[PDB]
Amino acid sequence: STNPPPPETSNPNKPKRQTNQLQYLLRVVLKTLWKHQFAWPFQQPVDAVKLNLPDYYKIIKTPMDMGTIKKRLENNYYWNAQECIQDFNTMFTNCYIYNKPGDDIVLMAEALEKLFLQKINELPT
Ligand SMILES: Cc1noc(N)c1-c1ccccc1
Repeated sequence: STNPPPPETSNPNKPKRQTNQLQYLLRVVLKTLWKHQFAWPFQQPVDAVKLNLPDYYKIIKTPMDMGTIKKRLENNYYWNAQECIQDFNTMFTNCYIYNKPGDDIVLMAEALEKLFLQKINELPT
């Protein structure tokens, strides 16, 4: 089954913004999570062809991944931290929707989500 086009990482109709919190989400939150041993499945859009998940995009209609989020942050695509946080949460939720409790990929998402929540608990002012 085909992959859809990946989510946009720029949008000229959308206003950009740089905030201390968005800087921090890239420099600290994203870039540290990225180095985690369980980060690799989330560093690019789900390749449903390669992974032999032909029903992935029949189920997941708002795909998200850290590769896309990283590019969005580097673009200053977001208006605020909450928009970016929402993308992280979409990424985790997608994983829990498509997969089942106890699955290896779910254990990976669960661990990353905990680390993510740990790091966004306190943001710059
Ligand atoms: C990401 C993701 N979301 O659902 C999966 N099965 C995966 C995945 C699982 C194993 C390797 C790579 C990706």
